[PDB]
Amino acid sequence: IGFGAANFKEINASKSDLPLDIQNEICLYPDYLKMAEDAAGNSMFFFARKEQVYVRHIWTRGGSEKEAPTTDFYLKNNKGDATLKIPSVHFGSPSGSLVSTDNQIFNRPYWLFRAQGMNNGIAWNNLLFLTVGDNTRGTNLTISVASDG
Amino acid sequence: PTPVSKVLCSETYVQRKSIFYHAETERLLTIGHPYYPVSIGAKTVPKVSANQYRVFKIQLPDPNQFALPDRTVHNPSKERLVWAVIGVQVSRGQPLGGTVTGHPTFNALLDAENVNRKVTTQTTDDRKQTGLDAKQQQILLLGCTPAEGEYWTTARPCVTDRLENGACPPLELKNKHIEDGDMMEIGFGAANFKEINASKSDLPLDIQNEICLYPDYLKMAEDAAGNSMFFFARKEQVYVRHIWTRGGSEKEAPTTDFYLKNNKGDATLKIPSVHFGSPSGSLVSTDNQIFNRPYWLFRAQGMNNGIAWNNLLFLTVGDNTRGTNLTISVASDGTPLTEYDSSKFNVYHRHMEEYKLAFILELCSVEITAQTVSHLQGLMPSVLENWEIGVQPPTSSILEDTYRYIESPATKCASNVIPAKEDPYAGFKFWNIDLKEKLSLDLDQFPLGRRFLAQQGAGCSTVRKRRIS
Amino acid sequence: EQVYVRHIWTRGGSEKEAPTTDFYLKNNKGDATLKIPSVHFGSPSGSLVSTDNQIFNRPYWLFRAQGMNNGIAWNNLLFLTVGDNTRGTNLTISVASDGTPLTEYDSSKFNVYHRHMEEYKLAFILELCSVEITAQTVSHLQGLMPSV
Amino acid sequence: VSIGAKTVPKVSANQYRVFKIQLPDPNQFALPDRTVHNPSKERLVWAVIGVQVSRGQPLGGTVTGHPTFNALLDAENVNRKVTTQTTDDRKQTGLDAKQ
Amino acid sequence: GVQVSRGQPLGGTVTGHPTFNALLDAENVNRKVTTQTTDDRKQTGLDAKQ
Amino acid sequence: DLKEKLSLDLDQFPLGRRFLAQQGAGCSTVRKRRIS
Amino acid sequence: LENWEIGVQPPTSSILEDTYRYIESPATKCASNVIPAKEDPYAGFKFWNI
Repeated sequence: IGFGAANFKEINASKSDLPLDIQNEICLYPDYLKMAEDAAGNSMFFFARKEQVYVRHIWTRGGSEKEAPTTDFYLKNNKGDATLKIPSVHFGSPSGSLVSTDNQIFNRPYWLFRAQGMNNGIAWNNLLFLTVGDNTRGTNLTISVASDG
Repeated sequence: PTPVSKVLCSETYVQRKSIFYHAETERLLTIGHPYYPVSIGAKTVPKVSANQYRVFKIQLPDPNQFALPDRTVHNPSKERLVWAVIGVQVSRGQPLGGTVTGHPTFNALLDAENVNRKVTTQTTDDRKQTGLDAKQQQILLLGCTPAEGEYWTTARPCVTDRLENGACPPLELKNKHIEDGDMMEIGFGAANFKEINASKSDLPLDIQNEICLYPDYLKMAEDAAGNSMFFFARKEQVYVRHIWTRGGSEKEAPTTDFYLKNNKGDATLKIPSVHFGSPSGSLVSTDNQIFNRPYWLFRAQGMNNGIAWNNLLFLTVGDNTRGTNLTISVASDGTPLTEYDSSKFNVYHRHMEEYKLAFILELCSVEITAQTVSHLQGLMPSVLENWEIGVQPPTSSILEDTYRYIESPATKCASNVIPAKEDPYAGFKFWNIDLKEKLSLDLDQFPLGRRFLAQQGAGCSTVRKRRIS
Repeated sequence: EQVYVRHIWTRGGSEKEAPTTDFYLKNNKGDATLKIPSVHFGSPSGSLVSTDNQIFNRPYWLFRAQGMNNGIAWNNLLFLTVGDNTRGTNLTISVASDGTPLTEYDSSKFNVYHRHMEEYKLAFILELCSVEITAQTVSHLQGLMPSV
Repeated sequence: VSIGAKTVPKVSANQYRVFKIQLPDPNQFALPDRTVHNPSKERLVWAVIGVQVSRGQPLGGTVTGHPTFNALLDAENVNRKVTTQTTDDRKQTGLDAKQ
Repeated sequence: GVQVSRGQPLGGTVTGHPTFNALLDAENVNRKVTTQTTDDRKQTGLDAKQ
Repeated sequence: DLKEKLSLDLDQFPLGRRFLAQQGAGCSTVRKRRIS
Repeated sequence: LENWEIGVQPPTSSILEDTYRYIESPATKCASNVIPAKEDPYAGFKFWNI
């Protein structure tokens, strides 16, 4: 979701840098490069991906700075301060594109005719791995119970 | 015999053997501050941005110095072997997202708003913290010689003197090649801003003080060789997102024939009237990005259909699509903060880009007939040297004088120092990717091989996962 | 060409013609006739431009014109009318009002300049073509054109 | 614009560049043969087959504005009530081109 | 065959009204709804439905 | 003015190859097919 | 042997060079740079030009 992938646990010591759901948890990503290299190809028979995003707002962190832009970039002003103090990190908020009835990749039978590896779909070890993720379908559900019954 | 005066398309004197190779580079990573080089202690931190043309020099293994198990391989003096690219597949490994850039104190007085209060005379400062989304684009181009870019600079003014101190500089176009750490075009005209922004408030902090290049497609399409680019692709969308106004004093306002004065108003207009927009990239997709898509080159756009002259390749690949910055927050004491302070957490800023390169080169023997040999003189001075066809006079037939213990004082001083010879592209610098060993002959083995044979018809793996819906 | 409204504004001129009482219903303590002008013009909006939408650098092979003249350079002359606001973006500049880099940041020291620059190229694939000069055809041109 | 006694052409992004491509007369040229059209039978001309206008510059959007535009109010529902027009109501206005 | 030709510069159509009837909108940080005054009309812009 | 910057060798220029390409008389066919 | 195009590194036409309009404008660079284009040899001396 919008930010680089990392076990944020060691990157956010502030607790204010992530959306509460994602925080303290590890953000993975598909290392397509690795998958395309394995001789076996066991990693993936085939695969599909559709993802759109774009900036929607632009914000600024609020941490003290250990490295400001040198005087060769920042020109001081009257009654101003020698060095810049307010942090200059500009991360944008990730935006999800409008979703359609046609864009979602599902309910669509995938006929596998030739895999991308030397393994055209052989269930070695009588086992299969299905990695399916999409934030398209999901919408949260609210509720409201009386505090007395 | 030296008759020819016009160029001949490279296919005519180039024989194509039917051999193929697969050159796969191991994944490349680089990380660092998005904006400007940082300096902690006595070491540095390369300013690695998402808006810089990564320019690879893929240096090849000289073909003409290989192994020939047979007599069929070209005769030692009739012909020479080289490389010819057929396929290229630049792979970009990172999570998709949009690129943002800003600046601590930008120069924007006011915007396109109708209910905003009236413009206060400019105060000593009007700068503010500014967000500014990148103007999304993607550029890929393969060739023999480095790609050329264009930009605007200030041309020396004439002796004629009607000059003043604030007088505007004359402008002029200039060419240059594209190196490894150059700037992508983000919304503003291309120029070594260094002489255009004397205010330091006119650019996004990352781009400032650096030169913005651009692809001079016009120039590339004119070179006879075509060495400039074998092929190339570009996709870029942008549009205005806000409209702002500079904050500088004006040396030229609209004459009274345009501006109608008002009661108690002022004779001449004083607040500057420059309206530059801020460009925001269109939403990026999983289909728009031009990568991981093997490019089969069947005919180049020049007389050179992919001949690695000088056993060298130039890959100029730039896109701000993949890039997204990475924030961090370390406690200023080393111990998790018990309470929330504005001083305790130090915000760090690291961003990271990753590539991969894959080529399907083929072997190709150029004949060496008096005529064709000659011909290359005008096509290129340098590749002849690799051939070794040119003569070097037998002057080792001059007896120079060696000495023993050239150190002894009575003996000659031997003060003079030999100077090492320069390389063709040593003044300029760029990422250097060596492929001399990471090259092979088994197409089936690699990713881009099957991808190749598949299209060929000789496939153990055909690229089809037909989906009906 | 694409466009669409992006804001909606109102002129500020006195009105010589307001909507009659059959359209405007008066209110308490209000005024008999409407005085504030009611002109609503929208601001033109240019939508996002692409690498594919722009019509250029794309050789146009002319195979049949739309007139009785399939590309004959009568009078050995051609007219190329080409206009597009797609490429263009303005260029700002800032020179110190004294010639020396500013040590402090003033609103008066840097003079904002304006420079914008446009570049073209033209390429044609003309072919040779001989018109016969028979009494009949010769004549014919009298009414087609006086000058050629 | 006008600095000193010289000018500066107002070069905008919204002006029809109209080229007059003047050609080399095809009728007065060197005929090294006889099959070349007879001197009084016919005349040669030019015929365009291909045209390729190349535009070299970085892509982007065009903006234009004005120091004091005439706009009293807009299509907003929570904006305060319209004050009688003052002596002036003009403001600095941004206005993106209609591509 | 029929070919209706429209000769004019392209653009969007706008329409408004001196005093429209709109009390409030879909905004979350807007102050609380004041009881309707004698009048709540305002000058209204309204782009055509192309 | 184009009175002198006019030639007869189609192969030489950018728009020439671009032309011959379509024609079938090609030293450079306009194809850089991309599959994805 | 030169103009004739018999022996040369590149076609004169193939090379792309700048050219401005209104080169007298102070926005633009001065006319002296005009000398870069190949220069007539007898330019030092002068005579009636027909």
